[PDB]
Amino acid sequence: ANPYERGPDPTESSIEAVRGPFAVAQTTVSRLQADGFGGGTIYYPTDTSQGTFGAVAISPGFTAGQESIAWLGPRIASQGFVVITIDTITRLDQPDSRGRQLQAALDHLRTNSVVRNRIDPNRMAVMGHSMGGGGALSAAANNTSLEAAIPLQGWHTRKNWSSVRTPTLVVGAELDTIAPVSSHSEAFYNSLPSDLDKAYMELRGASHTVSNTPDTTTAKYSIAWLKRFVDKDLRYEQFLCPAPDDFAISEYRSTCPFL
Repeated sequence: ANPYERGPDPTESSIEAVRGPFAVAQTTVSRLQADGFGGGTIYYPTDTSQGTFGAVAISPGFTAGQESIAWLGPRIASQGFVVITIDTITRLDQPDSRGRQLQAALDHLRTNSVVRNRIDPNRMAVMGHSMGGGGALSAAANNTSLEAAIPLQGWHTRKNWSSVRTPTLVVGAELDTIAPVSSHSEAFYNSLPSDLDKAYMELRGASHTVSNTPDTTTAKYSIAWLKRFVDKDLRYEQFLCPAPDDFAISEYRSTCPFL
């Protein structure tokens, strides 16, 4: 058996859920307490009876606060993850700095008494929007032990990601004019190793700012990806392979099967 499985057997509806199977609580990390990032909020399951959980750090993009990604916090954590949504040190931080801050936010979780006994420190992931998604890729390139990476409309000047060894779901917005998929998202996907477990999911009609308010497609497939790779949870392969059928996805590419 897989000792990392948490929660009831899934369905498409369970991964679409705004509130997942786990009740969640939250704790604030002040800027002063946050070594190497701008503070944040940690969302976590309060039920400890199924074991420890993997951890996820999420960064906003250029000019943006934690509030632009906050909705992902409880929506993902309630599926069985400890999730920290960060503020960056400054609103103008670039992608590589954001990648350092994502790693610093994960590292913080190991030290914070409210959650350190709730995490499996070996099973961690990074996500982010815009330059924060560039940051997620940078963090993965710097730490091949990360179990998943999910850039959402990622922006980066670095286009070649051949050194990444972390399963990566690249979420593009079809009509993105800030981080256009042809030169950002889908170029990143194409330069990830061909033998990596990876997928490219393009959101039909979406603008760059799609991740700044709730988007069910983004949440459901982020949850499925995190389950499949952070928890090695084979119950979630069904949602990723073969390609998802949602209208909201204009294009899907992957290295399925991952099994």
